[PDB]
Formats: sequence, C-alpha cells, structure tokens
Amino acid sequence: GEELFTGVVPILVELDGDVNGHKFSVRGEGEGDATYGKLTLKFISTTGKLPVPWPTLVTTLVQCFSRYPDHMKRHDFFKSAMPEGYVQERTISFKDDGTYKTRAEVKFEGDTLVNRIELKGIDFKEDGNILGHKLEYNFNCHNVYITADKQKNGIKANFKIRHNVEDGSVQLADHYQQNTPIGDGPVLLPDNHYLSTCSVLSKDPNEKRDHMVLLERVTAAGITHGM
Repeated sequence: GEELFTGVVPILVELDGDVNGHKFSVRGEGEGDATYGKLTLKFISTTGKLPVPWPTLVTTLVQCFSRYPDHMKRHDFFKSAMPEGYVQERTISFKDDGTYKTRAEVKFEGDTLVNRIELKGIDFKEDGNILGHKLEYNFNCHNVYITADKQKNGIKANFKIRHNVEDGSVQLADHYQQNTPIGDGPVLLPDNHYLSTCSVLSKDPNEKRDHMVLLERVTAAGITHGM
C-alpha cells in the first residue's frame, strides 16, 4: 500500500452533486506526491455555473497523499487500504444553513488514484452564504483530527472548517468523517493524531469553464517520540 506512493501518482476526481435540487458535476485532474504531502489538481464544472461556492467542495474533492513522518507511518490508514481503497463518508453541517452528505470511493484504477464522489445538500437557505455565493475564494489551514474505529475496521475524523465570508464574518462547517476499507486485507488502525492541512485556491487564466485550481500540503502530526 505505502509502496504505491513512493513517486508522483496521477489523480482523477469525479463528483456528482445535488444541493436543494440543483444538480451539478465536477471533474478534477492532477497529480500527488505523498513523500512531501503535496498535490496539484484542476477541477472544472461540466454542468455550467456551480450552485455552490468552490470552497464548500474543497474538503469533499484524497488524504492518502498525506505526508506521514517516519515515526508515524504505522498510523497511515489511508495508504494501507490501497490499491483496493476505502469509502469516505462525511456529514458537513454548515452553521445556520444546510448540510452536505457525501460518499466517496478513493481507490487505484491502474496507476491512477481515483476519487469518485456523490454529494447531497439539504436545507440550504437561498440567501445563505452558500447558495448566495457569499464566501471568499480562499481557504484557511485546518487540522483534521483522526481517531481509530476498530469496530468498522476503519477511522473517524472530526474538524471544523471556517470559510471567510465577504462581510468579514466566518461560515462554520462542522465535518464528521468516516472511512472504511473496500478490500479485506489488513489495514493500519492509528492512534489519535491529526493532519495539518493547507490549501491555496487559484484560477487558470486560460480556463473558460467555472473551475478551481488547487494546491494542497498535508502533514500528519501529533504522535509522540523520544522516550
């Protein structure tokens, strides 16, 4: 599993969405480098203008590319499930607004790491920060706290995303995450730790479609050392 990430791995992302009846689809392409926790991806909408802001989809749109320090590699559940992969499910509750319900299969298809997602949003307000497109085009760094879920042979994750609003306020989005392996091979169940994640959003000047260029750096941390 870990051997699959020793070099640059191509990435393909596919998402079909439905928020308050508004259907949309997103496809992303790029590459990742797990040795340095880096990835570069370019997502484009295939259904026209997105009904939701791009920052709301960032966490939904491949933590297997996280850089785990050498003293923590036994706590990397994501790579241990490869190539068969894992199912990533999330409930994203935006404060005072709607809720995303996502389900994704992250796995290898040949040499490519693929993330196929189905997303569903409910109870979103028309004048809210999401449907109203009130969120700024940027992304703060966040720590994704991971805990083992031995009963399901997987992990759980929990963290709060804070989206900057154009009026200076903050749109909270509580993330509740569950990952379970697809295959039957043994997986690594980690001790408590977290992923320091940072993201930079940009735009391709030659891209005409509604799109989002994303570069990400993730580093696992929170495991002790040195007696």
